[PDB]
Parts: sequence; C-alpha cells; structure tokens
Amino acid sequence: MLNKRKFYINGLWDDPSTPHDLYVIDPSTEEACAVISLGSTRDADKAINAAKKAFQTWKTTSPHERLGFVEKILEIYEKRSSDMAKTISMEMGAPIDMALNAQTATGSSHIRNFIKAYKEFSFQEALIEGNEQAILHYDAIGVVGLITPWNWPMNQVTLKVIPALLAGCTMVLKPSEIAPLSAMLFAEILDEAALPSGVFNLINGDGANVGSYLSAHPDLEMISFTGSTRAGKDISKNASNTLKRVCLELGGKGANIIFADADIDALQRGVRHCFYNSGQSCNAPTRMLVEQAIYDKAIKTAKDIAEKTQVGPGHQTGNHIGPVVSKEQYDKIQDLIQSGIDEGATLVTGGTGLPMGMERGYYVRPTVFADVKPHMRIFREEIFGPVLSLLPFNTEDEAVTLANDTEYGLTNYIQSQDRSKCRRIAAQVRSGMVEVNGHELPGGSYFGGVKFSGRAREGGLWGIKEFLDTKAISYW
Amino acid sequence: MLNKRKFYINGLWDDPSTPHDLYVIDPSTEEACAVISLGSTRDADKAINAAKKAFQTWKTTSPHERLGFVEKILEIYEKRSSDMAKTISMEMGAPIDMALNAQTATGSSHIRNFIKAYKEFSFQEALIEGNEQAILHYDAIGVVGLITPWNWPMNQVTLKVIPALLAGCTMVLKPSEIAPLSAMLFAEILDEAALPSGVFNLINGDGANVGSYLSAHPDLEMISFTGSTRAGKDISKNASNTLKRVCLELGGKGANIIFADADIDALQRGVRHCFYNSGQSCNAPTRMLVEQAIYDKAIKTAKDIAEKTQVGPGHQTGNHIGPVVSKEQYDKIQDLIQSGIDEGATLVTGGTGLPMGMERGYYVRPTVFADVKPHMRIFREEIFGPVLSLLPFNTEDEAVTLANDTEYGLTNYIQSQDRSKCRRIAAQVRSGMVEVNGHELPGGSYFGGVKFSGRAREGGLWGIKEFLDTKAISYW
Ligand code: NA
Ligand code: NA
Repeated sequence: MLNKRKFYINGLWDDPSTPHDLYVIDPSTEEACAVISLGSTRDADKAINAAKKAFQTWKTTSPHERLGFVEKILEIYEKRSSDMAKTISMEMGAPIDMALNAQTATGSSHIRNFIKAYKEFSFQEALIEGNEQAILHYDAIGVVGLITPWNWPMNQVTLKVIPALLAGCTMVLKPSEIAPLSAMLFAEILDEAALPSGVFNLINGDGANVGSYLSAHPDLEMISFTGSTRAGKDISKNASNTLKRVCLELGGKGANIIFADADIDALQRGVRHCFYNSGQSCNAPTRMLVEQAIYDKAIKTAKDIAEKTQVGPGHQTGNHIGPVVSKEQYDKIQDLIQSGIDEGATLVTGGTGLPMGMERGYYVRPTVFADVKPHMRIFREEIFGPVLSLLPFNTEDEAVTLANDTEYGLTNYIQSQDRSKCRRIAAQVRSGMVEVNGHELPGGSYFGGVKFSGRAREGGLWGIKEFLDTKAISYW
Repeated sequence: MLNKRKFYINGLWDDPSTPHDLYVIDPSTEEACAVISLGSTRDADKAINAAKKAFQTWKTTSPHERLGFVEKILEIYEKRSSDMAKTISMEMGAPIDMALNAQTATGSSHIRNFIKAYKEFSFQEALIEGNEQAILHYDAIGVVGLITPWNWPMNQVTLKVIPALLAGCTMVLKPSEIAPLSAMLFAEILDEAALPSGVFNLINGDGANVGSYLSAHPDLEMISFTGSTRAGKDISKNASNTLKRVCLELGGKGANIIFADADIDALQRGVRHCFYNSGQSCNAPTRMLVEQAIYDKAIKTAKDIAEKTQVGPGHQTGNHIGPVVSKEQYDKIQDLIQSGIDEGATLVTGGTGLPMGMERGYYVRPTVFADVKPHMRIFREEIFGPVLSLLPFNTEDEAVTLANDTEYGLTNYIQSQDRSKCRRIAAQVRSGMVEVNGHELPGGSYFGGVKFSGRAREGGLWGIKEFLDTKAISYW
C-alpha cells in the first residue's frame, strides 16, 4: 500500500498539521491502494500563505518565462505518462488502454492547446478597435483555489492549473479525496519542472471541510470548481461573502437527438458514448431521443451494443468498461436503476447487481431503458453509470421540448444527414455545447455549460481569461 | 403630492396586491413629493410570470426589430428629457442643470453607444478563427432581474434595460425605493414605444423583501445589480442556490495619484470631481494621494475650491452641489466626518452640520481632510458625500501601495505629464478602470470594477454580452 500522506506546500512535500488518514480504494478490487491525509484549515492556511507570498514575484515573470515552464511541464508529463495512466487506472478504475489514450492523453492535449492559445494572446490590446489612446490590460486575478473531481482527473487538473500559471496566478489545488494520486503525481511533475516555490500547492481534503474553507477564504480571489451541481451551489454560497470570481463546471443530462435520416453508425456511436468511462462523464449523452420511425431499431441496436459491452478490471488491457469509482457511487446507481424498473420504464437489458462472474469491485451492468417518460428519475437525474434512457419523438418541436426539459445544459447531441435540420435543432437546444453528427469541438474551443451545468468556459483562450481581470486605461 | 402607487406589469399600470405606501422624499426640502407602493412577493410573481410568457415570443424577434424598438425608446426619451431632469432633481436632489446635462444625458449617451455596438455585433460567429465548420452562437440568457439605485438612476437603468432588450431577454426591474420616479417615467417611455406586453416590467419594493426575492427566484436566470457592496454579497448569496449569472456594480474608494509634474489644472479637476453629485458616485476620486513636493499646494487648492463650492436646492439653476439623497445617508456622512475629526485627521475646511443659512434639507458641507492615515475610517469606508481625504507620498511604490490599500477597485486616477510614469503606475494599480490626466474612457468602453467593487462589465458590447449565453456548435 502506497504511503501518500504528505502535502506539497512551498516547493516541499510536508506532513499535515495533524494525521487524518484516508485509504484510497482501488474500485476494481475494493482494496486500499494508498493512504492519504485529509487536511485541516491550518494546512489550507499554510498553502494559501505560501501562494500569497509567491504571487508577489510570480506575477512579474514574463509570458516568455511562464510559457517555458509550461513547455517543461508538458515534457515531464509525457515522460511520466504511463506512470500517470497506471495511477489513474488504479485509483478510479479506468481500463488501462483508455487510461493512457484518453485519461492521460487529454491532459497533454489541453496543455498543447493552452500553449497555442497563449502564443495568440496579448496582455494588452486596444480597448476599442481604431482608438490608439485607450488600452485594455489583463492582470492576474490573484491567488486562486482549484478543486477537481475523480472522473477525468488529469483532464480537469490541466484545464485549471495550466491557464492559472500562464495568467500569472498562484494557486492551491485540492484534488478529489477518492482519486488524489494522479494529482499528487502531477505535483511531482511540477516540482521536477522547477516551478518556483509556492506557485503551485496541493493539499488533500474533503468538500465539507477544506473545499468549503477555500471557497470562503478571504485571501483567494477566485475559485475554479468542477464537480456536482449540489456542491457547486455551496461553493457559490460560501464564495459570495468575499465576492470571489466563481467558475463552475457541473453535471449534465445530455440529450442525443437521432433522426431517421442519421448516418448508418449514429445509433452505435450514441450507445457506445453513453457507456464510455462507465458513464462517468458530465457531458455523456444519456437521454437518447429517437424519431418514431427508427425507435424499434434504436432499442434493438442499444440492446446489441449493451450485451456486447464487456466489463472488467482497470488493470486489464482491451476496450471493456471498468468499475464505477466507489461503493457510494455504485449504491446511488443501483438505486436509480431500481427506480427505472419501479417507475415502469421498459428494461431492455442489464439491470441491478454485479455482472455475472464478478465477485468484487463496483461493477455496474451496461443497462438500457426504453419508453422512459419525463417524470421518471432516470430521465431527470444524472446517474453517472452505464445507463442509457431511450424514448421516441414524433416532431421536431417534441424533440426540442424533451431535450430542453432539464435544469442542466452541458452538451446536447444531434444526428441527422439533413444539414438544415441540424441547424434548426442546434439553434433551439439549450446547452453550452452541441456536437453534431459525431463531430468533436475543435482544439482550443471552450468546454462548459449553461444553467445547472455551470457557466465556466475552460480551455484555450477562454480558459486563460477566466484567470485574468480586465483593466481599461483611458490614456496609454 | 404625486400618486404613484401602481406597478407596470404586462403592458399595464396596475395596483399592487396589497397597499404598502411609501413616501418619496424631496431631499432639498424634506417633504414628500410622491407616494409609491412597496411590492410583495405576489407582485413579483406576477411580473415574473408576465416576463416568462413574453419571452417565448420576444426571443424570436429579429435584431432589426429589437434595434427599431431601442431607436424608438431613444426618440421618446429625448422628447421627455426635461420631464426626466425635473423628476431626477426632485427625487434625489440633483441640481437641475446637471440633472439635464449629466443625469439625463448619460442615459441617452448609453442608449446610443448600445446602438453603435449592436450594429457591430453578430449572434453567430466563428468559434476558432479560420475554422469554417464549428460556430459560436449567442442566445438570450432568459428572464432577468434588474435592480438599480438612486444616485445616477437613468445612467444605471439604461445600462441594464437596453442591452437586455437587444439580447432578446425579458425583465423585471425594481428601482430604488428612495428615487423610483425616474424609472417609472422610463416605464412610460417604453410603454409609449409600444414594447410588447411583458417584455419590460417594473415593480417597486425594498432590498430585504423584493430585491432578495428576485435574486432567489427560480424563474430568473440572471440578476444585474448596482448598489452597495454589502447588498451585492447578499444578492450573490441568494442567487447561488439557482446558479444564476450574477453581475454586480458596487462601491469604490478611488485613489487619485497626483504627481508634482501634473498639468496646471490637475488639483482643481480632482477636488471638483470629488464633490460632483455631492460625492454620490461609486467611482469618485475620494483619496487624493499627492507627491510630497506639492502637498501644501494641494491642501491650499482643495481648501479654496471647497470654500468656493456652493450648496443649494435641486430646483435652482447653476453649478452648486445639491443635498445628499436621504436622512439616513446624511446621518452616515455626519458620523464619518465626525470620525475624521476624532481619529486625528487635519480638518482643512467644512465639517459637521448644515451649511450656514440652510434650515432644512440634507445638505452636507464640502469637507476636506489632510494628513489622513490608512487606518482611519475616512480612508477605508465609502462616504458618498462631498468629503475628500488628502495624504502625501514620497515614492512611486508608496503611492501604489496606498492606492491598492483597499478591498475596492472601481476607478483609480493618475495625474502626471510624464507618460512613462503614467504607464508604470497605471499597470500597478488594482482597479477595473484607470483615468489618466482627466481623460474619460471612450464611448462603448465598459464600466466596471474588480474585487469588492464587483466585476460587472456594463456598456457597449461588454454590456450586451452579459445578457447572452454562448453556445459552441461543432458542425454548422
Ligand atoms: Na479511489
Ligand atoms: Na427621494
């Protein structure tokens, strides 16, 4: 079992003020793989003090020198990529192939996209096009709090730490206490990159104590948070007394609108996307809304793909899905699956319990429901397991109404070979992102939602600017 | 006395659910000039219901038609400009000349600047320059809550209602209960413009009941608030449970850094700016930091200008300052003036009590303190009366330290004929805006601060975008 009790504060790994041990569980086995410390408010004060002190000199480094640190971080990140993949796989259950090619690789892709964006960005520019007197200046917002979850850990950590570096901020990161090891290795990457003492600090801890304490701390000027909508509301409440900037990346209940004229592979692509990372993706397309004409075909295709979707441990190679991350997550998912049965949805395949043959680990069966109705829990609540809900629609208006019947609005999805129809529907759905016909958003695009999904705009230029204040100077 | 008890809801002036009378006081006389109703949560629900219903059709109007309404609003606004000036003068005490040429005229200037900005704006554009596949879409954020204060009423109302119109939002405005009449006339302007029923709604009320209730209401997606920092924190707290966008324009404690090499008129300009609108400007330059070499000259100039600054009623023509807006404001200012004396600052001129000869009205004497120290209340707290604080500095670093010794950061000011020195200092002061050498920010620039001054970006393109969500479509 790994001894990982220390925090990274002011350039050094140090003990917490008081021991408060927590085992990190490997969800593929149910066994402890490491021990960490849950920090107290004193450990937070230490980290924040180190960051405030560093900021005074870090804010005066040139963009050139900051970019050089980020390039160095990328170089060491790539060198440690398979250590990172194994760590992620172990702590949160990602099957090892996808732990390397998606969990770890998205980190490197975000880093590169920040680099490209930074090269196009200037800290001064015209305030009004064609006025050569007044100027717009961007300033480091200050010392910031960063809070990341367990589901796509390096995706979420790189999206926050890199633009904060480039902006000239210093920071305290609290990663997820159920998957902190990847962040601790990221800490080692930054230390090996010789990032100046106090610029980056890592303390472990929980939401109710350390997370809330950071969000209310008077020496932080911003909190960047990725996590559940429930937690985001409390972050926002705690931050309001010091008028911090609050940037939130929260949950989703994505609709995938599939028309009869969708390309051949639309249905398969959709079902596969739902189960990817065992459904533990805030933007996963979990409500499949299918035109009446191909509804029976959709059910049949979802059934086939589900039955062919293997489940297996994180440590095994291949394209099975892994366990879900925790017992508590497993229990919530089982309850929601049972609710689908009890509320009268059609159970197409899968259901409650461990898949046949698995004796231990938080393995959830790939599950499909059909004839799901808007009032059902499985329609409304984010499940975060490999659980798809299908229902039909008859008109474009009905599809849009169903897609918009949610408080969330992260990514919605549309499949149709009719470009005009794609455009009409894309304009009417209420989300921060829309993926049409399996096309991903380009590198350097933002990632973020509207309404209960949060309104953060992470990635590329958007992401760098969340860590800057603007200043309008009337004569430069 | 004017009978003004009605609310403007769904295209009609109607009675409140239950009478709750409040006299509007004319601060030049201490007498009631009108009676209004303080609304309840039921009146708010009515207004919001009217707005939600209107939004369904208002969001589909073209930009062309929305601009046509705003042009019509401007035309009627200009037609009613001297009614507006008299109303503002009466309800909050602005001397009538400046009630027309600044209080009312800034409204028209903001409207025109939104018009210009709207003509440059498009609701779709490229997501990434040079990518012709993905597209950025702007969508009306939804039904919004607008809350405005008493000090620059039409400035603050036009900054909120016009960009919300152009963005395709519907809205409920609650103006200040101590200066609501100008907003009610603005309501009549919009009604005469034939703006569709329910697009714009006005209910009167207070902060603790109606203001808080709007900020927590589940059918509003955004709150735009201009007011005190204390109130902004509570707006933010109430809004967090529904994850609304919250845009805040709060108070300030502006530093005016005047070097020995400032232009001839720098000192006079500074003192005059402090007393303008009787100091009731969130961005007023209330801390004058003077290079040691010209400190005695600064004191002497401030004294002369103060002694020559006349006080008089709102209804009289001329360039005297008027009363402050209320008894409660007057009492707060007197307390802060007395604090300056008690804490040992040098009283240069003015002080406590009514100016000689004034028998009634909330008239505050133009007051100057010198040798003010950072711990003094008059240095730290926003006074909102005609009260200037002077102190010297010896080095550039000392000036910057003093200017940044505040939780506020709205507008800071720098006077020096050394352009290099202006640039160095402008880059180091921590504010959303910096006015150098008496140069105003250009039309279409934003107005807003950082930290405890809020981070709203009102005006021009910035202001239109605060009422829009962004949507990134991967294939258009
Ligand atoms: Na774990
Ligand atoms: Na009044």
